[PDB]
Amino acid sequence: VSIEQSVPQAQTMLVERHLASLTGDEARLLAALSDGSAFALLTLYSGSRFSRGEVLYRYSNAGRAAGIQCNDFIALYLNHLFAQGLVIASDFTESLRTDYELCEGDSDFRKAQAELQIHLPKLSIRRETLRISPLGRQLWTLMT
Amino acid sequence: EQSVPQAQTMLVERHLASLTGDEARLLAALSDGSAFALLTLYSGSRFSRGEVLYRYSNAGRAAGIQCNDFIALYLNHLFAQGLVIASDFTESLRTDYELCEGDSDFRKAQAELQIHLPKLSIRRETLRISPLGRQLWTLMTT
Amino acid sequence: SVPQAQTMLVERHLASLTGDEARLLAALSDGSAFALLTLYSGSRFSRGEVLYRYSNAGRAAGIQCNDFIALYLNHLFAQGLVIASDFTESLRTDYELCEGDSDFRKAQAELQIHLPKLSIRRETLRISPLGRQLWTLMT
Repeated sequence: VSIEQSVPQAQTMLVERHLASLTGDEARLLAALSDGSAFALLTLYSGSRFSRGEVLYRYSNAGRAAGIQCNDFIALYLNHLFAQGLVIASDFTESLRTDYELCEGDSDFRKAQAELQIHLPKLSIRRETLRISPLGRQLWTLMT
Repeated sequence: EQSVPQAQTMLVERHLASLTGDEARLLAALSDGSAFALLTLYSGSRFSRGEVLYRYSNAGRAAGIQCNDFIALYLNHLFAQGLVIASDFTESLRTDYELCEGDSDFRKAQAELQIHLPKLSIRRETLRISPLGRQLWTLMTT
Repeated sequence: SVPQAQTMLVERHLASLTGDEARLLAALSDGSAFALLTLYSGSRFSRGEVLYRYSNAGRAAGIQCNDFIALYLNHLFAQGLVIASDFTESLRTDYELCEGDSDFRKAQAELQIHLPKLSIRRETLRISPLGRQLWTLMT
């Protein structure tokens, strides 16, 4: 028998694996989403608005309010938060119009879009809304 | 500089090392060839499903799950790690899909999601080990 | 001085990216494009999600263990570091070759049992903007 050091509970493993493993910037983004706040999201889809196909790239200005260190990595951060099931995308929010415009004007986003258009000629921007997912909320609650 | 044995160890580690007891047991069951009921919530309707928003299974004791509270989290992880697939509806899982659809946690997740995604749809699916899951299992058991 | 946030991100990948995946990213970062076969769900009521991907980038990319190509592709796509574009006429022979490879046909046969409308898409593997950015950070 060897139990002096404790094997962690499922709960603990879940929060270590999905939240403690986040980079500080990712964690700050999730924090900003945790009270239900919604942010502007631009999603690049492989096809046009009459046949969207798959999600290729995501961009937001939520990093600014969230206080992230390196806003240059926002698309990388969002890819991870989505891949991990921690956030969701929903439809356009009229009140975020100004934010979409700020995002669409960003030079890094425009660069990414131009790279993707070379080979995906029908690529389209879709204005969406970023929120915490049920799974992200469940994990957040376990952690707190 | 990385050797082949180190690549293999890194692959096994990165996909399999963080599993809970429940997940390790479920994956073992799936590696035997067993399949279980899966209920998936999609952001769009049946002709344009969009993105996966939530997955639920009543796998329970038969799959070795102690903590039914975390089944959506476990499925989320196992899919993210490429370890499992969702195949089509299986008739023989009929009564399990009914159990899933009745479940309280499932229904709550659905209602939350519906607030902001009103075209949301439910699909009955079948959870099985993926080809990558099978390869990794074998690499791991060497 | 490198920003903290950059170090954290780079370290994540240094701990999880294999030599072979690193070499594959590098080949792609040059602008190289490879044959990709994608098995996906062919039911009109599914999202048509990817079930398996295969390529013969192989020696071209400097892959030491071609046994692991499907695992590498799964990881590179999950991490958003590569994209799949349309069929490239130039790669026709490569597509024919991939379609006949053992590992591909085995995965295909496994999946076919349970996914009778299993479909195959011939596509082209390229780096994504995220892949360019990360690979630049890491190098």
